[PDB]
Order: sequence, then structure tokens, then C-alpha cells
Amino acid sequence: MYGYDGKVLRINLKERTCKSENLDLDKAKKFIGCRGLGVKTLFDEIDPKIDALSPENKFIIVTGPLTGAPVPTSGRFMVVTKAPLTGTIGISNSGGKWGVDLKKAGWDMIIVEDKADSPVYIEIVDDKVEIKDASQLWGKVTSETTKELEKITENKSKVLCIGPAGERLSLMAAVMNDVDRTAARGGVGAVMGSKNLKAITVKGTGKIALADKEKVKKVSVEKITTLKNDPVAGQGMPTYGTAILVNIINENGVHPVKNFQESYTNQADKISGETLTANQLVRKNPCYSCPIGCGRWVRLKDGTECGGPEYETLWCFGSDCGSYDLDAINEANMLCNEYGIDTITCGATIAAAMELYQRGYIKDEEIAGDNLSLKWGDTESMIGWIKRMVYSEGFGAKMTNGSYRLCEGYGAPEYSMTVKKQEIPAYDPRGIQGHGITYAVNNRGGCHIKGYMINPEILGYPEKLDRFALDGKAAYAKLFHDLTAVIDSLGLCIFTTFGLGIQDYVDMYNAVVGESTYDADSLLEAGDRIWTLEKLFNLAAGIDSSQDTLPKRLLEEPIPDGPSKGEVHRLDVLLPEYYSVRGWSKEGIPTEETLKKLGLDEYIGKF
Ligand code: SF4
Ligand SMILES: [Cl-]
Repeated sequence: MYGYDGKVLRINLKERTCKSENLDLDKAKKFIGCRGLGVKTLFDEIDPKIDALSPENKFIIVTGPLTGAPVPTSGRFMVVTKAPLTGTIGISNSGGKWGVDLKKAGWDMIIVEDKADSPVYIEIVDDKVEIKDASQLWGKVTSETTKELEKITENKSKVLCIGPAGERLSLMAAVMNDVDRTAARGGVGAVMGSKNLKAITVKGTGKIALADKEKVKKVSVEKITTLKNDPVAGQGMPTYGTAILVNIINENGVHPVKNFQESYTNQADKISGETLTANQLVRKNPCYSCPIGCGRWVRLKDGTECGGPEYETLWCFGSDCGSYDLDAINEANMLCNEYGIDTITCGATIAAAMELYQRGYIKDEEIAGDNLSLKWGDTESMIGWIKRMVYSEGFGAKMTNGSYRLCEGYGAPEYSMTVKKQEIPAYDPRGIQGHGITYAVNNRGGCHIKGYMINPEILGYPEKLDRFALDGKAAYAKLFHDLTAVIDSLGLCIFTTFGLGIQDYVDMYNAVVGESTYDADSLLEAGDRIWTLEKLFNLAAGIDSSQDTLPKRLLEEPIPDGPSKGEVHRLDVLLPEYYSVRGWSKEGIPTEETLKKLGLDEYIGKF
């Protein structure tokens, strides 16, 4: 077909079968692709109440119709499965090259079922698929796993894999691809580990079918020109990476410090993208077909070269732990990529532990055997905790599954900066009202990128809003939630929003898939359908709307100092308005009229 390949790879690890199925084009179009196609597939094939580490969970790797097409940022794909860290839907995105090889191999999506009786890996070369013994790879870090597979797979194969953390079912385990790219949050890597799946190698020799090659080329050249002319997409991101945000968020007084105890630090420029570019940066590391190139390639203190850190990583191993050692952040990022864990949950769990120590919940005797401290700014101890958390060594075992469970153990849940048990990232919502809505209602838990209200409230895209204001924020958050669901579903990068809007996405989709398949209104409505489908999945999984909240600190403790001094998030007023503008009930339940309007009639009367 055009855009979509038309084929799905179903792999049952108990029966050790690899079978081809025809893609349901109607469903793939109705849910756009990638995210939406994966969630609908999972919802249709599992009971959401199941334990996410049970063999009955499904591990889905899905691409979008634009994944692999000659358009800007077409290297994106997603992992969809029940998320074991949160109990919610798991929707984790990754770039690099792996997903493009899968699409060039003729597959739009892989559904992995059940569990292998021993560690295995999947080897794909176009339509050739084999399950093989992975006993000699089990236990190896991402880089070594990749090098070992390169010795026994076809040249040019890309590697997707879990590290030791995923093998041990850590709830902060990530899915790694291309050595340093990752579908990281939700503990999705532990689902792969629960299936005894160590890796999937993929080589694709095909091309993505285009309905109109020359039109696609004309549309692509136009969008790239806009991105290259945009100050952020054309200059800031390529030069400083996402790390460009350090000084921006800090100057607005919404950069979390010491586990959100503060919101501003006069040391932030030591870990800025400007400092990184002037020192350890070797070069950009752009994903497939990407003119932005925000990817970082850096030099570790020992001279080793490797993928560099993103903004959220610079924050969680820097300001959040009271550390301002940039070399150390580069090392921590490498260690998280090698062990296969989400940087954000890792650093913010260490930050929660440092606060529990600050407040006397953790005693010196409990960590003496580890020979590490939990003192703010102790960079060496912070780095040392990573390995101990991954392998459950000494006190590290209490941090292996995240801050929410760690703080519950000490009877101090108030020190876990999480929503649905997932750690909130590097933006203090007390000074960003619309963005705080995203954190509270995000279907995948505490997360900023499924609703980056940072764009309009701080960066001025597509317009500048007053971040302290309340009027209009609920509706704006809904729009960003639905637009992000479209971009995730297409197989493109969210950073295209630095220059592009809905019509640009319609232009690229129609040029690739077929003239007039979607219009700006129908496509955004599809994003609303996808977000609402995720909500129904969470309701079926037992995730009540009462889990739409923020830590008490962010609702009651005014920011103590800085440009946002005095502010708290006003969720009490914004959440009901968010449900209302979504067409949901006061208990956050999609109404019968809303389900009919979104084409979700099969779910009427069930919630
Ligand atoms: S903007 Fe960055 S994350 Fe997005 S596709 Fe390009 S290099 Fe990758
Ligand atoms: Cl679960």
C-alpha cells in the first residue's frame, strides 16, 4: 500500500512461531498509525486488568505510515504495551534508524505474545524471521549486546534490545535501539524481559511506497525549508540540542531543584547546552531523515565517544540531585543507556532518596554497606547508585522500582514527585498552569512530552501564552494532547512543531498515503479519538480519574524563590474544565455523545 506497508508480524514466543498477517487498513487509517494503531491493537487483544509482567501482556513495536518516507523526522516508532511502572497504557517513542529498517523490511508492526521458556532474540531480514537462542547475550549491556549480534547477523542490521535492568524486570527498564536511542518510560523494558526477549535485529532492503513520489518530494522540500528557517529547529536545536532548554527553563524560575524543593539555581549554566557545545560536544547525531539534528554525540572524561544527554537527563542527574558536574551527567547518561533504564525515573528516584535522607527517613546504617552517601551534590555517590539500583545491591534494591514504591516503603509518599507512579520531568508546573494539566491527565503517567504546553507557555509556539494565567488552558491542553497523538501516530518527531502545524501534517500524510484521505479537522478529531481510547483502556485497567492529580507539594507549597516566587498549580480549577472541554463527565468518564462523535461506539455503555 502507500505509506503503510500492509503487513503485521505476529510472534508467539511460547509456540516459537513467526507469522505474517494483513494490516487492517481501515483501523490503521481510523487510528492514523503508530501510537493509535498500537493502543487499539492492544486494547482489542488483552484484558487491561492483567499484570503487565504476565505472559498475557502483548509487546507491540509499531511504526507510522510516514515512518521511513522521504519527509522530515520519519525515523520515529513506538513501543505499546501495558506499562508495569504505572499500571496504565504504555506508549514510549524512539527515533534513530531501527524502526526505518523494520518498515523497509515490509512490516508496519510487530506483536510479541506470551513468553519464551529461555532467553531468545528475533532476527529479521525483510520477510525472513527467526527466533534464536540468546543465552550467550543474556546479562550484557546495550553496546556489548549490539556488538555480539553484529558478529552473527547480516551486515547493516539495526539492533533493538534490553539491558540487564530489563532482564531483571526493573520497573524503570527501557527499550534501547541503535545503542543510545530509547523507548524509555513506563518500565516497557521489563515487559520485554518478562517475555525472555533480549533483542530484535532488523535489516530492510525495501522502500516506502509513495502515492506520488514527485509531490512527496515537493512537500518535503517545503517543510524542511520552514524548519531550517525556524530559530529553534534551524539553529538552537542543531547547535545546543534539547539541552538548549536548561537556561530557558531556569530563567523562568520553573527548573526543579533538589526534588522540586526549589525552582531556580544560579549554577544551571554549568550543565547547559551552551556549556556542552563549547566543551564535550563532538558532533550532532541526527535521527533518520532529520534536518534538525538535536541528537548529541559527546566525549566522556576518559575520551570515550558516545550518545550525549538530553535536557531531562541533564536535569535529573544535575539540578534535581544538587549536582552541577557535566562530565558526570555524560557518564550517567551512558550508564543508563548501557544498563537500559529511563534516565528520568532513575535520577528523580535518586533525588527522592536524597530528600528521604535529608529528612531522616533513611539512616546512615542502611547505606553504610553500600559505601555511598545520599547527600545533595555528592556526584560520585549519585553515579554509584545507578549500578546498585539496576542489580538490586544493598539499599539500591529499594530504588530499583522507582520513587513512588521507595517512598511508600518509608511511609513518606509526599516526597515522590510522581503522577500515576511515574516521575514528573524538568518543569515545575507551579509556574506553568497549562503544562501542569498535562502531568495530571497524561494517559501514560507523569510525563511532559504527550502534552508539551512548554511550547506556548514558555517558548511562544505557536503563540506565547501567559504561563501564570488560567483562562483557556484546559482547552489549549486538550488541543496539544490531540495534536501530539496525531504526530506520534504518523511516525514523525514532535520537534517538527518548531515551524509546522496540523495542515503541514495533513499535506505530508496525503502526499504519501493518498490525496484527500484526511483534512485538518478530521485528523485532529482522530487525535481526540486516540487520546480517548487510551483513557478507556486505563479505565478498563482500573486506573480511576482520581489518579489525575499532582503531588501535594505542587498544589500547596508556593515556589520559595526566583522569577516564579509565590505560585502553586491550580489543578482544583483546571481539571474539571479539562474534563468538560473533552466532553467527559465530572468523574472524567467519556459521555455517550462524545463516544458517538469520535466513532468509539463499541465502548458505549461499558464505562
Ligand atoms: S529533532 Fe532530534 S529527536 Fe527529533 S528526529 Fe531529529 S535528531 Fe531525532
Ligand atoms: Cl500492571
